[PDB]
Amino acid sequence: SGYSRVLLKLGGEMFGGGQVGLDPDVVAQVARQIADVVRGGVQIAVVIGGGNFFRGAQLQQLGMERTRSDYMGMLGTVMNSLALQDFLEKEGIVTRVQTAITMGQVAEPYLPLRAVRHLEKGRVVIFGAGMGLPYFSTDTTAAQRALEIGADVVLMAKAVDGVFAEDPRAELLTAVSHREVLDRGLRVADATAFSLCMDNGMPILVFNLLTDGNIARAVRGEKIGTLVTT
Amino acid sequence: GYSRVLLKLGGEMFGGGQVGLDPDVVAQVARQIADVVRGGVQIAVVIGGGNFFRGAQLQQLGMERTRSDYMGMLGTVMNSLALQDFLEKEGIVTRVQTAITMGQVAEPYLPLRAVRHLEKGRVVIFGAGMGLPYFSTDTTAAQRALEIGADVVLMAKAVDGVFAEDELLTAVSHREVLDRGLRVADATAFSLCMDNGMPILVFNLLTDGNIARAVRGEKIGTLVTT
Amino acid sequence: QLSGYSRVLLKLGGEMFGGGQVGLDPDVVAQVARQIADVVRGGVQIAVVIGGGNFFRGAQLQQLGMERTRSDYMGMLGTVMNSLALQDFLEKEGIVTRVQTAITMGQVAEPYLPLRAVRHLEKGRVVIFGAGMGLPYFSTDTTAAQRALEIGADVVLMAKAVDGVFAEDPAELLTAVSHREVLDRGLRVADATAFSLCMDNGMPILVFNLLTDGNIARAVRGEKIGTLVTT
Amino acid sequence: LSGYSRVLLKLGGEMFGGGQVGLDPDVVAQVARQIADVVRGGVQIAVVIGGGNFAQLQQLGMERTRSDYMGMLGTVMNSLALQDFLEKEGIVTRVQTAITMGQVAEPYLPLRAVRHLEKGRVVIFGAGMGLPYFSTDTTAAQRALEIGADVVLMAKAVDGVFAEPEAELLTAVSHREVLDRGLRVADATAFSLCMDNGMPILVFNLLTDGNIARAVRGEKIGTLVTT
Amino acid sequence: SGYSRVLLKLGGEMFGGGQVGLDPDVVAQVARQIADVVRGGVQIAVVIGGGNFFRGAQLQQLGMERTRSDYMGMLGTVMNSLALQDFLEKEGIVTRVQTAITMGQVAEPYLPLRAVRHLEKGRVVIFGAGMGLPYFSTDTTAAQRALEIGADVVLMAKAVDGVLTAVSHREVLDRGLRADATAFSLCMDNGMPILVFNLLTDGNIARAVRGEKIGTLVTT
Amino acid sequence: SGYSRVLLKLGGEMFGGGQVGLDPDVVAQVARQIADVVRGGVQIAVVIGGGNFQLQQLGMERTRSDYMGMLGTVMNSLALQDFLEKEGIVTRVQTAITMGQVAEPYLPLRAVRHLEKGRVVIFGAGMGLPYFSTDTTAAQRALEIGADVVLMAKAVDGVFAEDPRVNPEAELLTAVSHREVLDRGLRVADATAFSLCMDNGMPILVFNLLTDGNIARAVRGEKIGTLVTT
Ligand SMILES: Nc1nc2c(ncn2[C@@H]2O[C@H](COP(=O)(O)OP(=O)(O)OP(=O)(O)O)[C@@H](O)[C@H]2O)c(=O)[nH]1
Ligand SMILES: Nc1nc2c(ncn2[C@@H]2O[C@H](COP(=O)(O)OP(=O)(O)OP(=O)(O)O)[C@@H](O)[C@H]2O)c(=O)[nH]1
Ligand SMILES: Nc1nc2c(ncn2[C@@H]2O[C@H](COP(=O)(O)OP(=O)(O)OP(=O)(O)O)[C@@H](O)[C@H]2O)c(=O)[nH]1
Ligand SMILES: Nc1nc2c(ncn2[C@@H]2O[C@H](COP(=O)(O)OP(=O)(O)OP(=O)(O)O)[C@@H](O)[C@H]2O)c(=O)[nH]1
Ligand SMILES: Nc1nc2c(ncn2[C@@H]2O[C@H](COP(=O)(O)OP(=O)(O)OP(=O)(O)O)[C@@H](O)[C@H]2O)c(=O)[nH]1
Ligand SMILES: Nc1nc2c(ncn2[C@@H]2O[C@H](COP(=O)(O)OP(=O)(O)OP(=O)(O)O)[C@@H](O)[C@H]2O)c(=O)[nH]1
Ligand SMILES: O=c1ccn([C@@H]2O[C@H](COP(=O)(O)OP(=O)(O)O)[C@@H](O)[C@H]2O)c(=O)[nH]1
Repeated sequence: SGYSRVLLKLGGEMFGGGQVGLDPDVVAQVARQIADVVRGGVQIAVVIGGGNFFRGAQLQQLGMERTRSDYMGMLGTVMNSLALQDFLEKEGIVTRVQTAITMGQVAEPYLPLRAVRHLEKGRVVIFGAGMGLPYFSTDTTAAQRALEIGADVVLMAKAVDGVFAEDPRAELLTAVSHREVLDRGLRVADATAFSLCMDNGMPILVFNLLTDGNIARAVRGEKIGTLVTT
Repeated sequence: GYSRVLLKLGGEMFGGGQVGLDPDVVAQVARQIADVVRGGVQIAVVIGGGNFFRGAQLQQLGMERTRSDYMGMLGTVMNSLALQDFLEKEGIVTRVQTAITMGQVAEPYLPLRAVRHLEKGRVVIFGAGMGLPYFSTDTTAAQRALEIGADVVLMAKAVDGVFAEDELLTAVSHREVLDRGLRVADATAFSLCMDNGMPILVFNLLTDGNIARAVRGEKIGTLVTT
Repeated sequence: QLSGYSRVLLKLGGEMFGGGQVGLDPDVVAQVARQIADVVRGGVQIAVVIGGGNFFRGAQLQQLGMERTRSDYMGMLGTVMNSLALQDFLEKEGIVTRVQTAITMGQVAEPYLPLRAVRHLEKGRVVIFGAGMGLPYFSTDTTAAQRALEIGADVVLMAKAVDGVFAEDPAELLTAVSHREVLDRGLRVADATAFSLCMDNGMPILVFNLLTDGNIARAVRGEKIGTLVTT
Repeated sequence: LSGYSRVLLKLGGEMFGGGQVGLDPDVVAQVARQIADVVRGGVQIAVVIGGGNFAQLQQLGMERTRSDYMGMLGTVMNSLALQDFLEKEGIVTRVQTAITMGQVAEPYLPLRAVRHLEKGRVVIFGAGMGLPYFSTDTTAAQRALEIGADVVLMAKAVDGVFAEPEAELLTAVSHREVLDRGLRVADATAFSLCMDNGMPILVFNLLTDGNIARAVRGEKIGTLVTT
Repeated sequence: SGYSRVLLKLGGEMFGGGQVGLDPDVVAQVARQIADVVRGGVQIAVVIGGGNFFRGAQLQQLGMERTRSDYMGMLGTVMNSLALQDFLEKEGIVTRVQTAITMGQVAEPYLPLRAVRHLEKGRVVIFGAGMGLPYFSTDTTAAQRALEIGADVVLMAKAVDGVLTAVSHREVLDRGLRADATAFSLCMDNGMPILVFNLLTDGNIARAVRGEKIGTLVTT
Repeated sequence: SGYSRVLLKLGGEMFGGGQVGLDPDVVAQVARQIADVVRGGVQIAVVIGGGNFQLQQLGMERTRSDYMGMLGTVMNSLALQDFLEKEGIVTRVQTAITMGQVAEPYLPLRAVRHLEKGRVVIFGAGMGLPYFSTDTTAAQRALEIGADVVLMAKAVDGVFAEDPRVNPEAELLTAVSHREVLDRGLRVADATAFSLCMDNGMPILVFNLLTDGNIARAVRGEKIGTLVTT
């Protein structure tokens, strides 16, 4: 008894897989995994970060205002999205990109009602350029997009396949509540992103995506990673 | 003293409420923002839109949350346009920037523009929230305050401050508000402020001179710093 | 060739929305949604223009000291409040409804694209034209006229608080008059500018009381109630 | 002499080609020179042109709506032509269009339009009001009101409005009177707009050079409809 | 052979006669020709010039900025586009008008991905307002749009039958044969074919789209 | 006989130095060179390429690849803007693709206005059209603003008289005509961009920005690089 639609959050750093820019192998793994989800019947939107595109940084510890570096990140996210679109399309998966800041020529504008329409036709929707606002993390973009599209859950792709009870200098939980996560003293996401989720009862699912087969199992409701709930 | 502030108000303040828009309150409020400005302070303002909803009928009655949100955002703009007029009448040059671009109605959201407006000695009213549902006016206020590099978020309430808990407190840390166990603002709004170290001063605007009291550094309503 | 009107611009006043008072009384809105729904189900095409008196004219605020242009936009914003409310209710009636705003408000609704509004109509969806025409110094009645024109409406339906146009300010109720006859028998106020626009393009106007349940349906049916203004 | 701080001049598009299709460079230079007379006299001036110089199309099929958009685009071409000729006469001019058209011209923004007028620039408003079924007359009205104009100058081809042998030209008439039988100074919509707002209209003969400058000083020119 | 999809470039200077303005007997006759091409199952995009609304080059001679001229031309091309659209719709051909300068409800934004979608639905697409940029000819707009919609050939409508029946891109450079230089380079660098043919002689469009030996082909 | 306003073209590759992304040494160096020119009273607009962020040789469709590049050029612009500003120079970025908060709309008349106030204008996002080089974007914008010259930064300080693959021991030019460039196979810019310039009498000056003082020499009218004039 799993999920009908989900929002998947990838960090920008993932796409470069250390180092800077795009490792087209990594992005291939991800497209392939996202396809398994589509074919499994489930509807998926993706929110990607933009970290892979500066050293770094470097830019900030080095002069740049947060405001400007956030806009650079947003532009990064949109490069990430177009690359992913392309790998998904060669995978047979029809994909659309909507950008928070409207970039007429490059992609579609952010219109959640049209996005839902896309999902309902078995298209992946990718959400680029965050929320178009400095001071919000990708996590927070993820939470809010999951809400707008009415996602059943926000799938958080980490490198750790769950959430450890206490730092291991230890077993990772399978399922904890929102209050438990906050109430001494864990860290699933950025606090702001977590607040949005908590105040709206959005389930978060922390898991490793690059472990082949994870996401298709996750979306079947198959107890992988750590499910935050209430 | 505070050099530049974000003043936040719930839409219901503009109701003197009562529902809708009371002009003597808008007048009163523009009169006092006018004093703060003539004093040399820079002021960005953020108003909610709650005063145009009868309590919460249609939200209850079955409106999509997203559609309520947008109705509220339209509310904010109606309040913004109103305040603009009463300030201009008060002699003070006022711009309205909307998160939702509404061509002729107001300027678009341009943070660098807004700062340049402020340093030219104008008021900037930020309207339509952030154009994004599932976010409150307090969150709009926080983000806007961070963008424009404001010293504090002033939260004009119809209460003297923050208590514990209906014993009005006077100074607390951000950390201290979480651990037990207060409500200064929206959960999501508070986090944004805290994750960035942004001060928040909660005071009663209903007693005259309180905004002036607040900005010039007088103590106080409840200040929250970390 | 079918009977009554095929597509129709329904002009609804904002005060009637309303109460009563400032803002929105959902019972009124819900009642109006249901009547519109019945008419739509039978395959009449309806586009709606809503007023803003429950929030602001005008016009009004100009007198009060406020800047006219600013005040007009507040009124137009008020009409988008109403437009979203009516949308929510029509939906709950099982009627697909689209709001097009004259002032693009990206996230909030669709832009004003009239050829697309007509496509909506052809698919059996109601379209609510909000934000007026987006042009200060104009009223919603003129919006109603203009929009009727763009979408090739058969008639403007003026749903007022009284049952038609009377000969002289109050009887009698005139069932049928000319656009010209209105200025000849000086039968203000249906809004001169809005009226002139309909007169210059031979756009029929039916003025009728919406407060009597079932009256919209009668209007649409080519049934003789209120006042039909032609030309 | 009374006279006007700020005015809106309305021109029919057909005049610009007069009377061949497209643009007559003499006529446009003649119009520019009169407008420069107005800015020389220290009066602020906004202009609204029609687009008829570029509806037999309706005759053989075309939707009125689509024909109207065609005209709207014509008005912008006319606006651009007049701007150019004004710039030659040393007059700084901006064009704002009702429908935003990006790099071709400024968006329509009344408060910025008056900021230009205050700086002594000419503003030209194009693309009607961006909506079919409205006349150029009506656009002129609506724009005049938005920019807080003192009058709408209707450039016309006759000296004004008569009671006609030879008889008297009407120097000054009330709105109520024009209406109360039975003259057209603008179309009913345009005229209605002005009357509900107390907006004067001055119908005059642009063809005689010196006239608009005489009008704006407050000299007795043409037919003033007050108000 | 055939062409599955083709971009047809029309000089504005033919929608008038010219004389100056719009000649409906010429626009209607062009709609007619395009309608056959559509009915016969080909997908076609149109790029139109704006020169029929100018009086010689009177304005440019009198000191008009190119910038401002080119902008006048663009608005010209939108005028022609809407005329053609109208005449095509009267022929039962569903037609959409995309403008490089976005123009609200006058016509659609330039969005080549939906252009291709309109095409796939049988619709005709007319591109107006050039590329929304001065210093670029109609030929260049023709080339680029041809490239963006993945067209098979640029059909260059002319008053002369061709240039000669078939050549390469380099041969044209070598010999010195005459489209606009900058336009031609865009096509050469992407191997885009160009068919210069005489739109005037009737039925000549329906010939080209069936791969028939007509005019001049600049396939490399 | 110096120049009053100039359009400086900068290759993306430049900014990488010569790895992926942004080297804040290379950009600081470029910023100062430009700051020397502005302080001098000369007016300068800048057009930046996007290479620093091969993939089309991986299936990526041309159109989409071009947009990747354009997005890169906006990143570069914002980076240069940050360095110019900290060099004391007020600078505005205009993007061919409209990006709300990120930069300005492309609006040349407004750009000229910025140049007259002694501000630098950086033109980002190419011309928002696929199938068009950076050189072409520079040629077009140069003409839009009424530039005197396109300044064309290359690490080789000139144009060879013959292709070095035909004559290994060529040999730099100092001055040539546009025709002289055309007949032959001289190598100034790509074909499309050179046509724009030649047909409009736009001079192009090829020179090496990275040796200090070189741009200052160029704008003053000193004999520097290769100058193509008709
Ligand atoms: N609705 C709307 N109004 C605008 C916009 N941009 C400028 N304005 C208005 O234009 C008017 C004049 O201001 P600007 O032209 O921007 O010039 P400024 O930066 O304010 O400086 P000044 O020249 O002293 O006026 C003001 O009333 C602004 O509100 C806009 O994008 N939308
Ligand atoms: N993203 C974006 N930023 C803008 C836009 N317009 C102005 N800005 C920014 O706003 C800030 C202040 O500029 P303005 O108040 O608009 O006036 P300005 O033209 O930049 O400066 P002056 O002409 O001297 O008054 C600048 O730092 C600009 O970067 C815009 O349309 N988009
Ligand atoms: N807020 C807003 N919503 C829009 C806008 N454009 C489309 N939508 C919404 O997107 C949803 C999906 O429909 P669309 O993608 O517009 O196309 P459609 O023709 O209405 O739907 P189909 O019948 O599938 O063709 C509808 O609810 C529209 O109202 C817009 O510009 N703003
Ligand atoms: N195409 C187009 N041009 C614009 C737009 N906004 C401004 N411009 C042009 O830019 C040039 C310079 O004007 P601005 O930078 O806006 O400032 P300004 O109005 O000249 O104000 P001051 O120079 O301080 O008097 C003028 O030629 C304007 O017409 C626009 O939105 N579109
Ligand atoms: N001017 C302008 N017209 C538009 C725009 N979008 C759509 N239209 C018009 O609206 C009508 C198309 O309706 P759509 O529903 O969007 O067309 P579609 O993609 O085939 O889907 P359906 O018509 O719903 O079956 C046509 O007349 C279009 O020309 C726009 O952005 N600008
Ligand atoms: N760049 C860009 N592409 C767009 C935009 N809107 C639609 N498209 C593209 O146009 C192509 C066809 O889209 P549409 O014409 O809207 O059709 P659709 O919405 O996908 O849905 P159907 O045609 O009903 O199946 C897609 O590849 C879209 O990405 C836009 O705003 N910007
Ligand atoms: O095109 C329009 C449409 C309406 N409005 C404003 O919106 C207000 C409310 O509309 P209206 O007066 O028609 O409301 P109603 O009388 O129908 O309740 C008007 O008073 C105007 O101020 C406007 O300025 N232009």
